[PDB]
This record gives sequence, structure tokens and C-alpha cells, in this order.
Amino acid sequence: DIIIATKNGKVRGMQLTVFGGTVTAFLGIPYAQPPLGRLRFKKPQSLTKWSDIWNATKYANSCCQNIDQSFPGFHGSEMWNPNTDLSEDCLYLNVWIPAPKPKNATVLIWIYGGGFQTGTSSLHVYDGKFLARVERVIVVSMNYRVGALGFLALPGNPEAPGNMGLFDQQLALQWVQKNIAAFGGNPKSVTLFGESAGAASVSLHLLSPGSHSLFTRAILQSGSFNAPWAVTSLYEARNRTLNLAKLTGCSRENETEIIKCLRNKDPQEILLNEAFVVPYGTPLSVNFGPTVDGDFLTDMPDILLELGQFKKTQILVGVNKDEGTAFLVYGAPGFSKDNNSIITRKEFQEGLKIFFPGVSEFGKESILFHYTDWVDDQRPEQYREALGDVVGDYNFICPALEFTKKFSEWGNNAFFYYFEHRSSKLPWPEWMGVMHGYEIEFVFGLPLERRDQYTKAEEILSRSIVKRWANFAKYGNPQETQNNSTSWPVFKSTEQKYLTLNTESTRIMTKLRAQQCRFWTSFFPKV
Amino acid sequence: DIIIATKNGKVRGMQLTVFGGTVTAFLGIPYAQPPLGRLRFKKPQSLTKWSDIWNATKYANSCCQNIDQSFPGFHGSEMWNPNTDLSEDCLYLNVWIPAPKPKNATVLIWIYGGGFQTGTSSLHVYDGKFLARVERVIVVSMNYRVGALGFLALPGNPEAPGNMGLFDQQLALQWVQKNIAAFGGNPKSVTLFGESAGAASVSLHLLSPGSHSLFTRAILQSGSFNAPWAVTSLYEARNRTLNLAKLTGCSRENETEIIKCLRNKDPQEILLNEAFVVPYGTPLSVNFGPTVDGDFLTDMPDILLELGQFKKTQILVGVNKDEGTAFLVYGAPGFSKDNNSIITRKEFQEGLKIFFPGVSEFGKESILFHYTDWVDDQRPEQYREALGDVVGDYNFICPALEFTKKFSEWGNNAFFYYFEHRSSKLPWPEWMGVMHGYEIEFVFGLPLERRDQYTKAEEILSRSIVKRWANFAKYGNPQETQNNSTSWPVFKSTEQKYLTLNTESTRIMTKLRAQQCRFWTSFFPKV
Ligand SMILES: *[C@@H]1O[C@H](CO[C@H]2O[C@@H](C)[C@@H](O)[C@@H](O)[C@@H]2O)[C@@H](O[C@@H]2O[C@H](CO)[C@@H](O)[C@H](O)[C@H]2NC(C)=O)[C@H](O)[C@H]1NC(C)=O
Ligand SMILES: *[C@@H]1O[C@H](CO[C@H]2O[C@@H](C)[C@@H](O)[C@@H](O)[C@@H]2O)[C@@H](O[C@@H]2O[C@H](CO)[C@@H](O)[C@H](O)[C@H]2NC(C)=O)[C@H](O)[C@H]1NC(C)=O
Ligand SMILES: *[C@H]1O[C@H](CO[C@H]2O[C@@H](C)[C@@H](O)[C@@H](O)[C@@H]2O)[C@@H](O[C@@H]2O[C@H](CO)[C@@H](O)[C@H](O)[C@H]2NC(C)=O)[C@H](O)[C@H]1NC(C)=O
Ligand SMILES: *[C@H]1O[C@H](CO[C@H]2O[C@@H](C)[C@@H](O)[C@@H](O)[C@@H]2O)[C@@H](O[C@@H]2O[C@H](CO)[C@@H](O)[C@H](O)[C@H]2NC(C)=O)[C@H](O)[C@H]1NC(C)=O
Ligand SMILES: C[n+]1ccccc1/C=N/OCc1c(F)c(F)c(F)c(F)c1F
Ligand SMILES: C[n+]1ccccc1/C=N/OCc1c(F)c(F)c(F)c(F)c1F
Ligand SMILES: *[C@@H]1O[C@H](CO)[C@@H](O)[C@H](O)[C@H]1NC(C)=O
Ligand SMILES: *[C@@H]1O[C@H](CO)[C@@H](O)[C@H](O)[C@H]1NC(C)=O
Ligand SMILES: *[C@@H]1O[C@H](CO)[C@@H](O)[C@H](O)[C@H]1NC(C)=O
Ligand SMILES: *[C@@H]1O[C@H](CO)[C@@H](O)[C@H](O)[C@H]1NC(C)=O
Ligand SMILES: *[C@@H]1O[C@H](CO)[C@@H](O)[C@H](O)[C@H]1NC(C)=O
Ligand SMILES: *[C@@H]1O[C@H](CO)[C@@H](O)[C@H](O)[C@H]1NC(C)=O
Ligand SMILES: *[C@@H]1O[C@H](CO)[C@@H](O)[C@H](O)[C@H]1NC(C)=O
Ligand SMILES: *[C@@H]1O[C@H](CO)[C@@H](O)[C@H](O)[C@H]1NC(C)=O
Ligand SMILES: [Ca+2]
Ligand SMILES: [Ca+2]
Ligand SMILES: [Ca+2]
Ligand SMILES: [Ca+2]
Ligand SMILES: [Ca+2]
Ligand SMILES: [Ca+2]
Ligand SMILES: [Ca+2]
Ligand SMILES: [Ca+2]
Ligand SMILES: [Cl-]
Ligand SMILES: [Cl-]
Ligand SMILES: [Cl-]
Ligand SMILES: [Cl-]
Ligand SMILES: [Cl-]
Ligand SMILES: [Cl-]
Ligand SMILES: [Cl-]
Ligand SMILES: [Cl-]
Ligand SMILES: [K+]
Ligand SMILES: [K+]
Ligand code: NA
Ligand code: NA
Ligand code: NA
Ligand code: NA
Repeated sequence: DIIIATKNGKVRGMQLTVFGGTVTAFLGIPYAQPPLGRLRFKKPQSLTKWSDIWNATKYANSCCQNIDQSFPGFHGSEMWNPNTDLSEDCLYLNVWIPAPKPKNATVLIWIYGGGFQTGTSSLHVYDGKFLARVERVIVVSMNYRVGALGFLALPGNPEAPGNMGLFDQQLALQWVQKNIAAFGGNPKSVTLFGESAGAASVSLHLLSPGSHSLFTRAILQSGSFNAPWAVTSLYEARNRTLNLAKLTGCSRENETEIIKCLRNKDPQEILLNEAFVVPYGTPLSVNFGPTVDGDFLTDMPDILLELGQFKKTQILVGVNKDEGTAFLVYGAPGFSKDNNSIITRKEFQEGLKIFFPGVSEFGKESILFHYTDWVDDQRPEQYREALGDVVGDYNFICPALEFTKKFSEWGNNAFFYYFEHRSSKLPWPEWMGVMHGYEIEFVFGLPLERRDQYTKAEEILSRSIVKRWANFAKYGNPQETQNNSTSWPVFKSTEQKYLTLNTESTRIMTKLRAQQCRFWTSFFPKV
Repeated sequence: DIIIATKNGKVRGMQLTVFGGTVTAFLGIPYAQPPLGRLRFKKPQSLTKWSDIWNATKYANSCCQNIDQSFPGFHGSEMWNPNTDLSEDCLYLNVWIPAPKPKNATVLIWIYGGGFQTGTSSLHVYDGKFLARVERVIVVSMNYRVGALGFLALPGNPEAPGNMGLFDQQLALQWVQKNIAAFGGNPKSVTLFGESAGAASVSLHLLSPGSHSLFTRAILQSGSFNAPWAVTSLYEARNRTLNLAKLTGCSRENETEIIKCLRNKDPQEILLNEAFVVPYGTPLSVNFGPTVDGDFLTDMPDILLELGQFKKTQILVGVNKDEGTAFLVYGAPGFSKDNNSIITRKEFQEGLKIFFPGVSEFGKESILFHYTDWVDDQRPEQYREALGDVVGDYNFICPALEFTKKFSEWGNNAFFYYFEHRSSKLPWPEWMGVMHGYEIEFVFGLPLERRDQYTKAEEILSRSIVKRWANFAKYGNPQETQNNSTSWPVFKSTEQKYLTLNTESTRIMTKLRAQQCRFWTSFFPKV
């Protein structure tokens, strides 16, 4: 029977049988006062503290959010929807520790993605028990507020300052610093990892001084703050806030009066209305995201990154081969998860208008031109694949490379990966390839469960990746030193070497998407 | 490797490990042409027939339907939502046969509920593998069209005749008659069982001459056609059709022209709009249900039942202790699944207006009067429990008793049960009690899986019920003859004996809800 005295009180965990061993799980530990009533839109408040035991024996509420209902009954999409009740009372975290209790274990802290509008830490593919079991690290994950409730910004106004969700994560990091030692963890050895919006969060923690000493190093999967979807401008932030305000009947003169009006609405009213604060969104739209609040973020992060104002430490960064494809079935004409989505030139062009709504004809023609230099074939899937590549390079890959490039320029080790294995169990069609989000299950070691219809090769690769991530956390160097693995070289802005992760031919390459990324990083912004 | 030659072609099944034995499953066998294009709103068409093997190795598409999203992330509600893609191409059935292949097995055919608006046969609690394993019966289940796509009625007009979903089920019954022998089943021994709207369907099959010879006997769980939600009047049917027609921009002069206009809409457009064809619905509202079509149903079923025009055979009928409670959190004021729902007198009265929208003040006062004869206490949950009882007696229990009473009057054995055990794993709060829908998992033998956190007592009861249902199917007599069970007496209109199903004190009682049901069955209709 396992009970740990945290600084706020005793908590009770539960034993799990994993791989002929035991992992101890503490699910749903509160780390802040529920942000309700007057506390809505505010930075999280610290916890009351209690006597008696808190039973941390089931996942807690997920934060209020809208759920994707494009494919009801379809596991490919539904595996991402929350699996606990939605509630504003959602500020909880989870802790997986090895058994027997580790002496001074390295801690991995997961920050989920979801475009800052969705997400929860209780998803099956974020289960930290395998990592705890296999690498004897401690895994921690937290729920943080999303959408308007997490990122509504009326900057400098503390009734709704912006970046609340980011402060939720930060307060959870503080919790770990203050309490993890009681669980057998080492507060001086904490590695943040996250995917997509979670990875962007991780990159922002590297930039936020308040977070500087709450972690040791950082892993960024398919995301970074400099991705075009990741940061909300102040013009956007205020326009979007005032729009939510009119939509809900909360337009008032004294901005502080808007917030109290919004404080009195149902969560549902807010949620139902946040979709429309943008006149013409994209599938990748982030209505309420990170802003330069002058608190979490002292300045525009592009400036910070460029002038080397960030935590000096190691990073592990990477992307997947077909980042863009998932988004294509969420609005691009002629695309379907139920057919092979062979599209024509005109549908390609209409898809661009969908993904680049405010861009000139010349801008969209340049994308067309750069991405239709057929290779050198006339295959029917030319345009289908070009559009996925367009969406993936622009939104994920090129920003990831650029971040790593600028980060390493200030003299810290960086490691870059290209994940190109497609899950044999992927419920999405073959044309979508190695999708956004689908390295995560390899990272968390789900293929290590033989009872699960992953291939033998998939167990090897997951085992290998799990070891690399773990060695990165413990030692700041993502090698697999024992099974003749390819050695993972540091990413330097000169040669720009990266490691490909796959089941077959693993290797070192250089300058991922070189031409594509000079188009997006250098040319496209002038357009 | 198992392959069965059906009359339409070879099908391939798959082996399942169940309880140290094998069950063979054929999931997703087509039994009709997909009802698409010109076939929308029509009675199902017979199948083309194929060469090569059909792989019946995964559940098929569920039929188009709206999904309950009141409690996103909550297992209590989400366990009922479809778990395969929604598609109009949904006319498929499933077959579980014992291993080794049975010689002449009795067949149970499951018809799911869902208020004729929702439902699918691929739900976890409808898994027929346990029944196949334990009782060596063959279990069959089918998907049938629901909502407007299954029950849109413009009577006598064969472009949309009504009762299409009922004809889907019937065509599936035909499939069994024609093919089950090839699976080791006995077409001369087929028992229909269903819950809620599925049970109402079963009762209508007893009344439909086209179904007379497609089955042997019948089990009706929490439902019958004479329930107030179960049959759509012709005034309602046409008003609702014409309303869907205006909502979708399909109002035309030649009724046949309405249907072609509706034939050309997206399923989604139809689905989105079927909610509003009723000006003031209830939580129990069935917008598009069974009608007297002059085909499946030759006359108003109340008349048929009363004059003894129905299949002469045995029936097993029953209800649960707290049928009504589930519906209370779907619109009654002051109710919540997250608190104890103590409501006051005025909230009780407002709840009545919600559940009896078209009823006079005197009508609603009579309900109030009949259900507030406190017993003889002044407990705070008086009104909360009275409202659940009101909704349960009116909508499920009293109609069930009345059906059994009138059916047995024509000289066939009838057996009535009162299920009063609450699942120890029920995710809904304690106040909701023994809920509508939650005997089903006991019937299908889920507690027989020891790996599943059901209690030992729950395994006993499930084992017992599984045996009773199986003996009923095989022999038309639901006894458990071996383990000193209470003997289940026939329900006669004189004494009206019934069997209570529970974990503790099992027993024979008489005249379930006697006073409540004379109020609803005799008095209330005059009101
Ligand atoms: C691949 O599918 C798309 C997506 O939409 C369709 O999905 C199919 C499975 C089918 O059910 C179809 O009825 C459904 O609309 C097809 O694009 C669609 O084409 C139709 C017909 O002109 C248009 O009305 C729709 O606007 C359009 N939908 C989208 C998203 O553009 C596509 O034609 C199909 N092509 C193939 C087989 O490659
Ligand atoms: C039990 O809960 C109901 C349902 O609605 C509430 O659920 C609670 C868990 C809480 O989050 C609350 O904010 C939420 O609205 C309560 O009824 C609600 O009471 C509020 C306050 O007046 C009304 O504004 C709502 O109209 C009303 N909802 C409904 C469905 O009527 C109810 O008061 C609560 N009571 C208890 C503790 O027994
Ligand atoms: C932000 O401000 C306005 C707000 O307009 C929006 O209002 C919301 C309620 C929502 O429904 C959305 O669809 C709608 O566009 C943006 O809209 C334009 O603003 C002009 C006035 O400047 C208005 O007359 C119109 O409502 C609207 N016109 C059009 C054709 O869009 C505006 O685009 C945006 N400004 C930004 C992005 O800074
Ligand atoms: C069925 O016919 C009419 C249709 O009206 C409905 O129209 C749908 C589009 C839907 O949105 C629904 O909300 C709406 O009520 C029913 O409505 C009434 O009919 C009168 C004319 O007879 C109209 O003037 C109104 O639209 C409407 N009035 C009110 C206050 O309800 C009508 O109730 C129903 N008849 C039945 C049940 O037989
Ligand atoms: C949170 N997340 C991380 C990685 C990969 C996927 C997800 C969530 N996926 O939900 C499915 C989904 C998608 F995959 C989308 F591309 C999209 F635009 C959606 F709106 C959407 F809901
Ligand atoms: C199909 N079914 C059979 C038995 C019990 C429940 C169900 C389906 N339950 O879905 C949850 C649910 C309910 F339990 C309801 F009472 C209700 F009114 C809904 F609209 C609803 F969606
Ligand atoms: C927490 O768990 C234990 C055993 O599961 C229980 O006995 C204890 O009282 C619990 N506290 C609760 C339910 O609040
Ligand atoms: C754990 O490791 C750190 C160094 O990273 C060390 O300073 C600390 O004292 C250790 N705590 C132990 C051994 O419990
Ligand atoms: C806005 O309202 C708040 C709350 O009363 C108050 O502090 C302030 O005086 C108001 N500001 C303006 C501009 O009137
Ligand atoms: C190394 O090799 C052995 C067997 O070859 C394997 O069981 C072990 O898990 C491998 N380790 C890693 C980290 O891949
Ligand atoms: C059906 O299943 C078998 C083995 O699983 C496969 O080899 C056969 O070709 C399948 N037919 C298909 C996939 O259409
Ligand atoms: C199965 O049982 C029926 C009687 O219910 C019998 O007439 C039929 O011939 C049997 N078929 C066999 C033994 O295969
Ligand atoms: C309705 O339209 C159909 C289809 O053309 C046709 O059979 C019939 O003549 C029309 N009926 C009327 C009332 O005009
Ligand atoms: C009868 O009794 C034995 C043990 O007492 C039990 O294993 C068996 O399953 C029981 N049968 C039924 C139908 O309850
Ligand atoms: Ca909510
Ligand atoms: Ca540190
Ligand atoms: Ca490539
Ligand atoms: Ca290698
Ligand atoms: Ca549909
Ligand atoms: Ca028969
Ligand atoms: Ca009772
Ligand atoms: Ca007994
Ligand atoms: Cl944005
Ligand atoms: Cl062109
Ligand atoms: Cl090079
Ligand atoms: Cl490349
Ligand atoms: Cl009705
Ligand atoms: Cl009164
Ligand atoms: Cl009596
Ligand atoms: Cl009673
Ligand atoms: K997403
Ligand atoms: K229902
Ligand atoms: Na879902
Ligand atoms: Na997956
Ligand atoms: Na669901
Ligand atoms: Na259940």
C-alpha cells in the first residue's frame, strides 16, 4: 500500500502490473486551485493543502474543450478526444514511478499537443507506465487549460493576462521541483517533452525566465514556437477577445467589465463561440494561443531566439515524414480518409486558398511553382502529395529546423530526428503515410507490449527510441550505446546532420528539406 | 482457417479465444445492397451475390445517426455511441458460432435499442462471443437504419413507405433462415431478443405477418410497441416528413418530388435537421419511428394486440427497477450526474412539463397527486425519486406489463422479470439506481469474464441469467434447473406473477406497480 507525503498532503497511489514488474501510478494529483468563478481567466493559484489522504487512483477531469466530430466512431480521430469528463476543474497532474521506488530517478514531463485548443494527459498513447517500467525514469504529465479559457488575452490586464495554460504547465513544473524527491525523483534532472502544441510549449519554456530553473533539458516533437500556428499576435489576440465578447453579449466599455461578463457565462457558451472569433480559419487554426504577455513572455519570441535569450541546455528536436497529411481531410477539397484522394491541379490550388487564406495570388503561385517540379514523373498522386508536403513543411518541419539551427548557434548540443516509420496499426489510409502525432506511441513504448499487434520490428524501434529519449534525459546525449546503433551526431548549423528513425535502414543525413525550407523560411515571408 | 459458403458466396471468419475455448466470429456480413442513391428511403434490396471470399473479420460501418454529446469523455454515455464509421452503407450483420462447429444450435438474434434514432450492433455490451462460448448457442446481430433514413414516412408511397429499419431487421432474419444452417445453426429454433427500441421492434415482429415464420420466440427487455415513445402516428409522420422537407429546402408539390429532393441531400443535412421536426420534444423523443405503413404493419398495433392478431409463441418480458432515471439528466431542471439531484416540488413540476409537454394542468396535477403519497416519510429525495418513477412507469414498465398481460390472454406462456441489481462498475451516480440499459451486460455475460472487476456475486447472477435466456431460447422455458434456483412461474393475467433478478434475495412476486399502472394504463389516457 503506497502513500506519499507531498508538501500539500498525503496522496495514495496504485500498483500496476507492467511487463512482469510493478509501476506505481498516482493519477489525478491536484496542483492548483480549480480556476472557477472569479478565478476563470486568471493565472493558476497555489493549492490550499489538506489533511487526510487524497486518492490519486484515477485520471482526473480534462479541461473544457471542443471535440473533433468529423469522423464519429472512427478510432483514428477518436483516440485524440478526451477520455474523462470535461470540467473547468481540471488542473491535475499524473506521476508514474518505478517499483521498487527509485533512489534518484530522472524525471520526464509530458506536455500534450492539441493546437492549444484541445488535449488531455489521460490519453492511452501518453501512458507513462512503460517508460517508468523499462527505463526506470519517473514520468509526469499535467492537464493545462486550453482555448479561450486558457489563452484569452487582454494583455497587461491581470483579470485575463494571456498565457494562462502556459502558467498552468509552469505551476505543474513547480510542483515537481517541490515534491518529486518524495517520489524518488531528482528535481535537478527534469526533462520536458511534448508534441505539436506541447512541443511549442516546451520551446517557450526555454524562453521564459520563470521556467529557467524548473527543468534541465528539452525534447520537441513536431513543433516549436516559431511555427506559424503557434503564437498569437497582439492585434489578433485583442480582435479575437473582443469578438468572443460580442458573440456572447459581453461587449462592454471598461475591458475589465468584459471579463466579468465573460466570467458569468457557461463554459459551453464560451466554447461554442470560440470557433467564430476568426472570420476565415484554417484546419490548423489556433484561435486562442500564446501571446507576448510581458510576463511568461517578455518579448516577441522570434527576437529572443535570434538574440540568444533562452535557457542554455541541450535539445532533442524532430519531425515526422508526413506531418501535413492529417490536416488535408479537415477541409481541403477532394480529400477523404475513405479514398485515395487523387486530386487535380485545380483542387491543389483550391487547397492552397484553404491553407493560406490571406495570401496573394503571386504568393500562392510561388508555392505552386516550388512544389510542382515533378520528379520527373507524371504520377496521378503528384498534386495530392505536393499539398501534404506544402502543409507539413510550412507548418512543422521548416520551423522545427529553423528553431534548432538558431538554438544551436549559441553553442549548445542539439539533436535532430526524422521519424519515417508508419505504424502497422495506423487506422488512417495508406496515402497519409507517416502522420503527425504517430511517433508518440513509439516514444511512450506502446509497441513494447507484445499483446498488441505491433510487429517485432516495431518493438525493436520503440525499444531503441525509448532508450535514446531516456539517455537524452539522463545524460543529455540520445545514444543507444549497446546494440550497434547508428551514432546520433549533434546538429550544427554548418552541416545540419540529422538521424532518421525507421525500422529498416537507420542513418545520418544532412540538410533536411533544404530547398523547401529556404522557400518557406527566407522567401515566403516577404510575400 | 474457417470459411463458410453462404447462399451469396463464401465468407471468412476469425477465431477468438474465449474462456480457454474458441468461438468463431463472422463480423460484418452484408445482407442487403447498400441503400444509397436511388435506394435511400426504400425498403432494403436483396444482395447481388459474389465470387471470391468476403472477409468478415471486423465490425462494419454503423448506420448514419446523431451522437449524444451531453457528456463528452464520460464512459457512462460514450459506451452507447457508435464505435465504427457512420455510413449509409451499413446493412451488415454479425455471427458468433461455438467451436467446435455446433450440430444444430439454437440461434439468438439481437436487435439493439436507441429510440429508433441511434444504435449499432458493434457495441462492447452486445458482444455475442460469451453466449456462444458458454451456452453453445449461435448469436446473430444486425445493423438497421435509424432516424429519418430508416423511418421517414410518406405512407403508401413506396419511394419512402416507412418502417425501412424494421424491414432491414426482417431481411436480416431472412438471411438467417436462408444461411444459418451452413454455420451449424437451426433455422427452426430462432429467438429474437432486444432492448428498449429493440424490444419494441421484437414486439412488432410478433405482430408482422412477414416476420411470422422468420423466428420461433421472443424476448423483450425494457420495451414494447405500446410504449408511448414507440409508434409514430400518421399525423405525426407526415407533419414530421413535411417539416424535414421545408428545413432542407425540399418542399415540393408532388410528394414523390419531395423524396428525390431529399435523396440528393448529404446524410449530414438530413441528420442535422431531424432534431427540429418536432416543435417541443422530450428526452425520450422518437422523431422518426415505426408507423402503420400497411405493409410491415397492417393496422394500428394496439388493435392487433387487443384482438389477438399476432404470432402465437412464448415470450420473456421484463424491465429494470430504475428505468426512468437516465433520462432525467437529459433535460429535467435541477438534475445532474455529478450531484445527488435533490430537487424541490417546483422542480418536480417543471420536470413534468418537460416529460409531458402537451398535457393539461389537471393531467400533470394527477401525476403529482398519484406520485407524492409519501411513504410515509419526508426524505429530501422524495421528489427526485418520484420523477424517475414517473418517467419509468409511464415509458417502460407499465407498457411492458400491459403488453405481457394482453399477449398471455391468448393462451401462450409468458414470463416476466424485474431486474433490480445495480452494476458495481456503473459509471453513473448512485441515485440513478438500476438504470435503463444496464441489464444488457448481464444478459450477454460480460461479468463471466473474471478479468473485469465485476464481483463474484455478479458472475453468479450473469451465469444464472445467461442460462435462463438460453433455456428460454432452446426450450421456451427460462428455468435454471440445476443450482436450486427459484422456479420462474408463467405470467397469467389473473395473478400476474413475476421473477425478481438480483444478487441477493431472488423471488416470485405479483402485480408489479399495480397502482401506478392502473393510473397510467386506465386513467391517464382519458386526460
Ligand atoms: C474521394 O472522396 C471525396 C470526399 O467526399 C466523398 O467521399 C466519398 C467516400 C463519397 O462518399 C462521396 O459521396 C463523398 O462526397 C470526393 O470529393 C467529393 O466529390 C463530390 C462529388 O462531386 C463532391 O460533391 C464533394 O464536394 C467532394 N468532397 C470534397 C471533400 O471535396 C472525391 O471525389 C473522391 N474521389 C476519389 C474516388 O478519388
Ligand atoms: C446539482 O447540479 C445541477 C446541474 O447543473 C450544475 O451542475 C453542478 C455540478 C455545477 O457545476 C453547476 O454550476 C451546474 O450548473 C444544479 O442545477 C443548476 O443550478 C444552477 C444554479 O442556479 C442553475 O443556473 C442551473 O439552471 C441548474 N441546472 C439545471 C440542470 O437545472 C443543481 O442546483 C445542483 N444541486 C445540488 C447540489 O443538489
Ligand atoms: C476582427 O474584427 C472583425 C470582427 O468581425 C467578426 O465578428 C465575429 C462576430 C465573427 O462572426 C466573424 O465572422 C466576423 O468577421 C473582423 O470582421 C470584419 O470587420 C469589419 C469591420 O472592420 C466588419 O464590418 C465585418 O463584420 C467583418 N468583415 C469581413 C468581410 O470580414 C475582422 O476581419 C477582424 N480584424 C482583424 C483580423 O484584425
Ligand atoms: C407540425 O407542423 C408545424 C411545423 O412547424 C414547425 O416547423 C419546423 C421547421 C420546426 O422548426 C418546428 O420548430 C416548427 O414548429 C408545427 O408548428 C406550428 O405550425 C403553425 C401552423 O400550423 C406555424 O405557424 C408555426 O410554425 C408553428 N407554431 C407553433 C407555435 O408551434 C405544428 O406544431 C406541427 N403540427 C402537428 C404536431 O401536427
Ligand atoms: C492532439 N493531436 C496531436 C497529434 C495528432 C493529432 C492530434 C489530435 N488529432 O485530432 C484529429 C484531428 C486531426 F488529426 C486534424 F488534422 C485536425 F485538423 C483536427 F481538427 C482533428 F481533430
Ligand atoms: C441505446 N441505449 C440503450 C439503453 C440505454 C442507453 C442507450 C443509449 N444511451 O445513450 C445515453 C443517453 C441516455 F442514457 C439518455 F437517457 C438519453 F436521453 C440520451 F439522449 C442519451 F444519449
Ligand atoms: C481511498 O482508497 C481506499 C481504498 O481503495 C479507501 O478505503 C479510502 O477510504 C479511499 N478514500 C476515499 C474513497 O475518499
Ligand atoms: C541526485 O542527484 C543530484 C545531482 O544531479 C545530487 O546533487 C543529489 O544530491 C542526488 N540526490 C540523492 C542522491 O538522493
Ligand atoms: C473599470 O472597472 C473597474 C472595476 O470597477 C475599475 O477598477 C476601474 O475604475 C474602471 N476603469 C475605467 C476606465 O473606468
Ligand atoms: C539490445 O539487444 C537485445 C537483444 O538483441 C534486446 O533484447 C534489447 O532490448 C536491446 N536494447 C535496446 C535498447 O534496443
Ligand atoms: C482476407 O484475409 C486473408 C488473411 O487475413 C487475406 O490473405 C486475404 O487476401 C484477405 N482478402 C482481402 C484482404 O480482401
Ligand atoms: C435440427 O432440429 C430440427 C427440429 O427443431 C430438426 O427438424 C432438424 O432436422 C434438425 N437438423 C439437424 C439435425 O441438422
Ligand atoms: C409525381 O411525379 C411523378 C414522377 O414524375 C409522376 O409519376 C406523377 O405523375 C406525379 N404526380 C402528380 C400528382 O403530378
Ligand atoms: C451451478 O453451480 C456451479 C458451482 O456451484 C457453477 O460453477 C455453475 O456455473 C452454476 N450454474 C449456473 C447456471 O448458475
Ligand atoms: Ca465544459
Ligand atoms: Ca534544474
Ligand atoms: Ca521524404
Ligand atoms: Ca541501427
Ligand atoms: Ca453520415
Ligand atoms: Ca421458425
Ligand atoms: Ca421498487
Ligand atoms: Ca435463487
Ligand atoms: Cl493564430
Ligand atoms: Cl494555372
Ligand atoms: Cl551537404
Ligand atoms: Cl528532402
Ligand atoms: Cl413519437
Ligand atoms: Cl402546488
Ligand atoms: Cl395479489
Ligand atoms: Cl411496486
Ligand atoms: K490538432
Ligand atoms: K436512448
Ligand atoms: Na470521442
Ligand atoms: Na494509434
Ligand atoms: Na463517443
Ligand atoms: Na457498463
